[PDB]
Amino acid sequence: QICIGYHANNSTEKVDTILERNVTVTHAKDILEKTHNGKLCRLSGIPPLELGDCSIAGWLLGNPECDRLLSVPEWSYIVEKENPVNGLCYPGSFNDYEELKHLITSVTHFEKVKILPRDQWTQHTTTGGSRACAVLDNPSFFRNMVLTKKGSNYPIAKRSYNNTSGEQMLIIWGIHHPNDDAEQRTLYQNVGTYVSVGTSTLNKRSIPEIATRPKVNGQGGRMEFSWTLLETWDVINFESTGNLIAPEYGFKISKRGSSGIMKTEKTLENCETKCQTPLGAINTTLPFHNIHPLTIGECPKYVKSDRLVLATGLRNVPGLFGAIAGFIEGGWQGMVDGWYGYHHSNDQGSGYAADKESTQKAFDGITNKVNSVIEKMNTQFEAVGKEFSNLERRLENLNKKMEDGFLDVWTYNAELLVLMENERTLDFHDSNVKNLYDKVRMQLRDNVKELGNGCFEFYHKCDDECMNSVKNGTYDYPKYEEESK
Amino acid sequence: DQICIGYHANNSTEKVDTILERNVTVTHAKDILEKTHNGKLCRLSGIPPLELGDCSIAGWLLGNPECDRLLSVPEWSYIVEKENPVNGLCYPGSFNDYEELKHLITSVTHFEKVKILPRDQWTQHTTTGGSRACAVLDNPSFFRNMVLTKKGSNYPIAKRSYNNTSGEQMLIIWGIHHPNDDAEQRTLYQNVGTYVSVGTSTLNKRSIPEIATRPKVNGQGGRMEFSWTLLETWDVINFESTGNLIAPEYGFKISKRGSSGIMKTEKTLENCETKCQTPLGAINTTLPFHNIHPLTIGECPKYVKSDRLVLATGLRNVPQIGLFGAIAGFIEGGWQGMVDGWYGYHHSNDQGSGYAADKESTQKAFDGITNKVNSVIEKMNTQFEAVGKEFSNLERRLENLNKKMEDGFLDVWTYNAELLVLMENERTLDFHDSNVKNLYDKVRMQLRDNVKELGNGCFEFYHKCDDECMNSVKNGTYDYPKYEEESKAA
Amino acid sequence: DQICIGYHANNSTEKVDTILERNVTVTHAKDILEKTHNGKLCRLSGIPPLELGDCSIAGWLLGNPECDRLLSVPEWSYIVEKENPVNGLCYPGSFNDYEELKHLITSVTHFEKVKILPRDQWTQHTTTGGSRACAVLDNPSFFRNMVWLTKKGSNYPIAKRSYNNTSGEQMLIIWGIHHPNDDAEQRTLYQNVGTYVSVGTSTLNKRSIPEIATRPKVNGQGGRMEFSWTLLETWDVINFESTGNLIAPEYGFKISKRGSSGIMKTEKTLENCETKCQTPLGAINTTLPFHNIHPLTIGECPKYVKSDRLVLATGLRNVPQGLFGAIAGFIEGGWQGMVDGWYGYHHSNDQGSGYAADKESTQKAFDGITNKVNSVIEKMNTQFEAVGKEFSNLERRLENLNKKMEDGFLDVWTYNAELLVLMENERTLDFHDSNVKNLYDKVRMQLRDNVKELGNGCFEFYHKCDDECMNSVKNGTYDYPKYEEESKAA
Ligand SMILES: CC(=O)N[C@@H]1[C@@H](O)[C@H](O[C@@H]2O[C@H](CO[C@]3(C(=O)O)C[C@H](O)[C@@H](NC(C)=O)[C@H]([C@H](O)[C@H](O)CO)O3)[C@H](O)[C@H](O)[C@H]2O)[C@@H](CO)O[C@H]1O
Ligand SMILES: CC(=O)N[C@@H]1[C@@H](O)[C@H](O[C@@H]2O[C@H](CO[C@]3(C(=O)O)C[C@H](O)[C@@H](NC(C)=O)[C@H]([C@H](O)[C@H](O)CO)O3)[C@H](O)[C@H](O)[C@H]2O)[C@@H](CO)O[C@H]1O
Repeated sequence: QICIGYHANNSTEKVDTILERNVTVTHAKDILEKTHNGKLCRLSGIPPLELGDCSIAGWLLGNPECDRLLSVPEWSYIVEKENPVNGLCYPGSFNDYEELKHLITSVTHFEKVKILPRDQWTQHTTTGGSRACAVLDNPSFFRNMVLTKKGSNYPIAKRSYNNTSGEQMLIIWGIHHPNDDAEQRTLYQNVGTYVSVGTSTLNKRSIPEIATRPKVNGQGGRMEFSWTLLETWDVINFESTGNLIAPEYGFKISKRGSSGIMKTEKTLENCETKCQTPLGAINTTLPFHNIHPLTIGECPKYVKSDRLVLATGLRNVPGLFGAIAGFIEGGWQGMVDGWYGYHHSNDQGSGYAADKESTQKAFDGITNKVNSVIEKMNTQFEAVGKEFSNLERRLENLNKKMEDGFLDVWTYNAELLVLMENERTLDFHDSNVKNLYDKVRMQLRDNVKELGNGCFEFYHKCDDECMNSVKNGTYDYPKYEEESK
Repeated sequence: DQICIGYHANNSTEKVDTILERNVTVTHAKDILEKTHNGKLCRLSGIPPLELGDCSIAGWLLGNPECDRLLSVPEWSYIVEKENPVNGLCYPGSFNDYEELKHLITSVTHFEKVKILPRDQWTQHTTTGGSRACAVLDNPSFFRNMVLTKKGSNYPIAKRSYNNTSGEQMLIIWGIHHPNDDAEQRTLYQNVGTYVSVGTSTLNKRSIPEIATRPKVNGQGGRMEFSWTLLETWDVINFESTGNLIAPEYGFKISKRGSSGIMKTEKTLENCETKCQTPLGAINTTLPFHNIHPLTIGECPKYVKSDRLVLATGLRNVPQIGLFGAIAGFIEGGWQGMVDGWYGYHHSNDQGSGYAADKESTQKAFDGITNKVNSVIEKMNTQFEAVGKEFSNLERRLENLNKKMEDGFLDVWTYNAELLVLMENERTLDFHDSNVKNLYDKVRMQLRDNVKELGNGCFEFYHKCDDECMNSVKNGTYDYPKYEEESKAA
Repeated sequence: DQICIGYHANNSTEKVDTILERNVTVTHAKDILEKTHNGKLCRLSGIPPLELGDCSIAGWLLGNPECDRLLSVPEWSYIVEKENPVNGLCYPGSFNDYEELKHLITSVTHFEKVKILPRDQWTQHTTTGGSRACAVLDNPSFFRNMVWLTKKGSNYPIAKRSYNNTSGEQMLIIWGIHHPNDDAEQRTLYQNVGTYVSVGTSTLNKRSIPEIATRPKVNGQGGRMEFSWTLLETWDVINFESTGNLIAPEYGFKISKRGSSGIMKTEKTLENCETKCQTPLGAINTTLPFHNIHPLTIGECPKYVKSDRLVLATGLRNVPQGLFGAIAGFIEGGWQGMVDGWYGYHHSNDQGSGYAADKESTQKAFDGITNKVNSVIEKMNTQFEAVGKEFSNLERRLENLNKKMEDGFLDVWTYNAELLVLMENERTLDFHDSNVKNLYDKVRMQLRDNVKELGNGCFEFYHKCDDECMNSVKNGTYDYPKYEEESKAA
């Protein structure tokens, strides 16, 4: 006789299908990335800027507590602790601050340059500081910033700078808001002052806004900062009748795109990644992951899922077409070089021979299925975490609804795709075995008896040569047409 | 003697579509599209909406006299307004960052007013000033939550502060009055060249009054401009004014339980419960989709632009007087007389005849189709959302972006829903076809040449097959060798 | 004598992909990805775009002399500009909420410039002032819709005028303030120092003071003009008041809107064609659900995907000489000789041979595959959208959010369109394979043992089968008993 059979093994891998849960299969492929390396890493060769617990404002203004910082000239993203300790040491605010953060999120070059040496403010006092910025602990001040009356006069404070640096330049300035009209006169002599800044494209003025306020870092006063991007060869003009907090430096900046800020206590560790999360980096070909929604880089789609396992092998039995676990009741652990094949028995022996033709065709098909699911997934650079101020709650919620919206689409589609394709893979195997069975059946015709269990019992002697012809589709029916029926 | 293989039919006229075929009549079906609502405005997880009627949130917080019996509740999970609330700034003017204020109070768990600046302590200023714009019966009146004009012929500097000892963050509103003319300025405040300043740990503002002729609104060329801040616990707010300050008398303690939204509808609350509210009524469903209204609040099915999503659960209904070729194929029709299963046998022998369901195939199909339905339904994620959003008339672009987002997901879900239904119905009908073909073959491969295939799902035995014999056929233990009585064939 | 079952083949070199297999040649196919356009800028549902060419919207509404008789239409559906317009604020400055204003006039049902404040009626001021920045041929000029108010002799008295919107429609009105480079300039032009510009309607109240400060020369000028706008409601009044530095409108624009749209950037000019879907490369006219022409569309468009190709198999695998084992299986090749159907018979007997399509199964398959193609196309919901948006340089995060949203939908639709094609193509090929298998079994069950089943789709008769008999096989009326007395010899 000769029987048609299929592979079984010792596998305990389970998959789900649209019709059935926890099916054991001989082989399966997990498409959900669940692991990371526990490290903060460089992105495509370039490290993050690490701010420790300094804020971007604290760093750029020169909060004295941010002195021992260490600022690379180039970075691919920014790492901050969740709530930075050192920001505006002299209390106040920073206009369009989240727009500024977004801009410097990834740069190809960054370099501080002295643009308005403080000693050239020759008719104002320049040494003013505050205990709120105290070092050691004498009053001090933002190290990058500088004006009060000299003797008893505050003449117009007017200076300009031409960006001949070769790159666009980031420039910050501020205006001080005193406690009361008496302090206004003490510091700046005149009341009703202004700070004007102008370039070819920016025209901005602030005036002092005096109010009674509780002390913050010991001070009732506030400083309000603003910023601009000065283009190559343009001029910035400062013009103030008082209250100006002038920059001494500006920042040369070249951008190669935008990135984002990552909130984490982790420190850079000298490895390479293409996809960073606050928990660690991911290195994967898989199309989905569930590590963390706030990633930076070229990452798989984040889904709300614990498990996405594609079946690749067949039901492990140690279907639509009725053969596997069907009229062929069980698998063969003894057939090791194929998914499908034969067992024979005659005068010369017995028995297993894998069918390489249908096995290979199936392997190729399932390889294509898997490649299709994984490769079709687009993966461009994105930074998920975003910055919004406390008066942009609606905009932060819009962003959230959008991220939530995409998370629902992808999680549902990923779960359904796996269930549907798993059903079809199981049926594909079932069909391949049925077809191999019928291939034999249709060769033998009435020269053999169809037992009903996968086996054919010949009506003639069928030796090893005969058997081989049955297995490769060249069985000579007329030759044995003598039936003994 | 004979045994026939067949499948259930009934009196169903339910129709489904499939990828390959439209309006296929099936024996059973299940709609996964929620189309009904209860006509009521409900509580959401036990917690009622704040019902503002035709007052705006401004009108309510300021204390527009037309809102007086507003009936504010301690706790709320969303806010209900009429489409265009008529009672707002009774004295005309504006409200800075109003939408962000509306977003913040959309869902709160403790809401309590605190009389932070008792009006009676403004002892050196007049405090009863009012307007016919806010008239009550029909005397001049004013926002009940707000208060300053000269006392006699003097307006001394006005200076008061409040330390938030209330135990929670506090919402505080104040305004400035922009008079129509210098004479109004002098009448009200005596002083000219005035200011209003307010400071906290994080707020710093000084406003100066704008005197200018404007068209009259509710009788007034003057305007009032309001602003708001949240005072942190233990922080201090300081007001100082030489004139034109509209002072708050009250602040509002706010503990937010996340965020929700405002629902525009004419409906009023009705002592019912729900997880998903629409302006037309509440939705109570396990279904993954609905088409009732896009502006929902709660944990809602996905909204789609569809009128019907019907999943086949039973087979093609073929009452008598596919891929596998059995159903409506080599087995011509179904059997209304077989009622205890989807698939089975009809037999005839010396003893009688003869319907019997195949409990194995039938149970397969039950479990499989239940799993399919459960998969399509259970795998859908449903998180809390308030769809309708507030944008000012200078935020059209932002409004349009929200719209583009909502429209985009609507097209995604609608297309995927409709196609999933067509595709799964095709597979379902084929699944049943397969189960019938498999049942037939199970019988055929056992019987081999001890019976003849009579065509139409039937086998005629070449031997006597009593009830005991039939059972062995039906449960798959038939004894071929036992029956060579069979030379009946030859 | 014999009859064989077979299927159509031809010389199609059309390839598709399936989930299991790449580059399969099929007899027939259809792309559902729209890749063509008419290369033209068209009317959108009958209504033309406003064509601004190398002018910006600001250049146009203020009346920059280069945007003068720009030639407008009273109605438009979208606005076309060059990518980088040359003519905008010729006197340098800015426009407050400019993007909101661009978005407002993107689509209008009516638009008409009206003279609301004739410049001759500024009797106490000079009205002819201009700038070399706006030079015409080559005398100083100015924005033609605006009036630069300057002093008359040595005096600038209070400038005060108002206008009542009795036009019957809402009216766009624009005004500006001049921020001089220096005190000398302020005095030469306006005489007074410490001036202001005030503007007020029923809902708007604005006061601005000029900012005198040295700035880099733009178009020769260190001064700047800052513009603002408002919509004046029907029968509302706008009040202008100034002691200097006011740039007054002479005109306003009646506007009626019925929805919004967007700005398209392209060099193309309008060409007298019609469309529902404009791209900057040309208009699309398609029923297809997907396209790859250009992401910045305006209208009701297919979904944009990053696919080069989306080809659905419609015919079967082309095997010029599967789950069900017949096509490219035990029936090893297709027949180029069967031209009148997809599946059929080849017969051979005494009278000759012998191709004939099975009309019924062919037509059933055509109906099925037609429903499948229609399903994929017809279920796609489409709505009006203008993809291209305007954001200022301080709106990068908002611009990034918009981009993330578009990239997100691009990812969803691409992945799903591609996999849908792969998956449905696998099912379409198996559907054909099953149709052939079923036709094959129908012949098998008819002939029974009156014929030899060879195993390659052919049946060899144990009796003589003439054309009449061959025909009964073909149409399901073969008479087994009739030839039983003859067949096999036995
Ligand atoms: C310059 C000086 O010594 N001025 C005396 C003020 O110190 C003083 O009031 C106290 O000021 C305390 C804060 O003092 C500083 C600070 O910020 O540390 C002292 C700095 O030298 C001064 N810097 C200057 C003027 O450039 C800084 C500045 O004035 C303010 O921050 C402006 O808002 O103030 C703190 O405010 C105490 O609450 C306040 O009493 C008054 C009273 O002691 O006399 C001033 O001469
Ligand atoms: C107190 C009084 O007699 N005031 C007379 C002014 O009313 C009047 O100018 C006319 O004012 C008309 C509105 O009258 C009220 C109002 O808003 O109803 C009267 C209110 O008492 C007053 N509120 C106060 C004083 O706290 C209110 C207020 O002054 C304004 O709203 C401030 O903008 O005015 C109306 O607006 C007429 O258009 C206007 O002429 C003058 C001149 O007739 O005499 C005042 O005695």
